[PDB]
Amino acid sequence: SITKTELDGILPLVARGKVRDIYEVDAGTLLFVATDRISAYDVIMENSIPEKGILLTKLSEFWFKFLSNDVRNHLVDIAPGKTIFDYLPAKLSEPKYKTQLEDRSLLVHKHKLIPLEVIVRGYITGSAWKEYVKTGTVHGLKQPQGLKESQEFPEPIFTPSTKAEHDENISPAQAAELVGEDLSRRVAELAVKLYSKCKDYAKEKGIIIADTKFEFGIDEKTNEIILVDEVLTPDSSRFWNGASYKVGESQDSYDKQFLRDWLTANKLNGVNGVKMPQDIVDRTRAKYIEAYETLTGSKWS
Ligand SMILES: Nc1ncnc2c1ncn2[C@@H]1O[C@H](COP(=O)(O)OP(=O)(O)O)[C@@H](O)[C@H]1O
Ligand SMILES: Nc1ncnc2c1ncn2[C@@H]1O[C@H](COP(=O)(O)OP(=O)(O)O)[C@@H](O)[C@H]1O
Ligand SMILES: Nc1ncnc2c1ncn2[C@@H]1O[C@H](COP(=O)(O)O)[C@@H](O)[C@H]1O
Ligand SMILES: NC(=O)c1ncn([C@@H]2O[C@H](COP(=O)(O)O)[C@@H](O)[C@H]2O)c1N
Ligand SMILES: [Mg+2]
Repeated sequence: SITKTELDGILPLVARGKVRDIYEVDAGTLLFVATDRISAYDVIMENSIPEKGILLTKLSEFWFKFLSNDVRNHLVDIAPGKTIFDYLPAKLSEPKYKTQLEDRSLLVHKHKLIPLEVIVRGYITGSAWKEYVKTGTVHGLKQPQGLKESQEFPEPIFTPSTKAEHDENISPAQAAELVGEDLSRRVAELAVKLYSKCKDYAKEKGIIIADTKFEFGIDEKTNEIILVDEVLTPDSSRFWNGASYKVGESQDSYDKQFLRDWLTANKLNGVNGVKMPQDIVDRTRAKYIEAYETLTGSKWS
C-alpha cells in the first residue's frame, strides 16, 4: 500500500487529508494523490487498503469523463500521450517516487472550494434515515410519510453538510447562508442533476447509488461550478446492489459503509489506530473493486 507519500520535499505539501496527500505543483496546480488510507467516522485506520487510492482515482476519472459535458472539473488536461509524470518534476518519475504516485494521482487545478459537502441522497439511509425516523425530515427538509429504510426519495435531494470535528448536516437554507442563495441553489440543482444522471447510469449497470458526496469548487472568473475532489467512489458514496435491494432494511454495502458498520459493530468506531483484520481489509477492498467494476464496466484486474 501507499499509505503516506514521501516525496522528499520535491514538491511542497499542501495537505494530507484522510485519504489524499496533496502537493503543490505550482501556483495553480496540485498533485492530488489518493493514498491507500481509509477512514471511517473521521478516523483513519491504522492499516491501508492496498490500491484503494488507485481505485478512487480511476473511478473518479471515470466519472469525471462521464460527466465531462455536464460539469467542468478540476482535472488538468494531460496532453495526448502524456502522463502526469510529464507534468511533474523529473525526479518524481524516479521509481522511489513514481511507485508512490502512479495511478493514484491526479494533476488538478487548485480551485476555490464551495465549503459544503455536496451530498445528494437518492435513497434514505445513513444520517438521513436517522433523522427521518425521528422527525420525518432530512437535513431539516420535509419528506413524504411512510418512507421505509433505504427507500428511494421521490426525487433525489441535496442535503448539504458542513466541512468540519465531524461534518454537520445542514439544511439547504443554512448552506445558502454559508455560500449564498444563488450559489447554493445552483449547487443543489447541479448536484442533483449529476447524481441523477449517474444514478440512472449505475442502475442500469445494477448498482443503486444510494447517496453520494460531491465537492464543488467555484471559478469566480467564469462563474462556473467545478466538480472537484473525488467523484462517486465508494468512499464518497453508498453503492447498493440493485438486485439485492430491499426496502425496509439495510443493504449490502459496496462501499465504505461495510467498514463503518464493522467498526460500529465492534465498538471500534472513532478509535484511532484500528487495525482492520485482514478479512476486513480484503472484504472492503473487494467491495470497492466490485463497485468499480460494475460502475465502470471495466475490470480492475
Ligand atoms: N481541486 C481542488 N483544489 C483544492 N482542494 C481540493 C480540490 N479538490 C479537492 N480538494 C480538497 O483536497 C482534499 C482531498 O483530500 P481528502 O483526503 O479527501 O480530504 P478529507 O480528509 O478532508 O476528505 C480535501 O480537503 C478536498 O476538499
Ligand atoms: N461520529 C460521527 N458523528 C457524526 N458525524 C460523523 C461521525 N463520524 C464521521 N462523521 C461524518 O460522516 C461523514 C463520513 O465520515 P466517514 O466517511 O465515515 O469518516 P471519514 O469522513 O473520515 O471517511 C463525514 O462528513 C464525517 O464528518
Ligand atoms: N489530470 C490528470 N491527472 C492524472 N492523470 C491524468 C489526468 N488527465 C488524464 N490523465 C491520464 O491520462 C490518460 C488518458 O486519460 P484520458 O485521455 O483523460 O482518458 C489516463 O491514463 C489518465 O489517467
Ligand atoms: N466528508 C465526507 O467524505 C463525506 N460526507 C458524506 N459522505 C458521503 O455522503 C453520504 C451520506 O452520508 P451520511 O448518511 O453519513 O450523511 C454517504 O455516501 C457518505 O459516504 C462523505 N463521503
Ligand atoms: Mg475527502
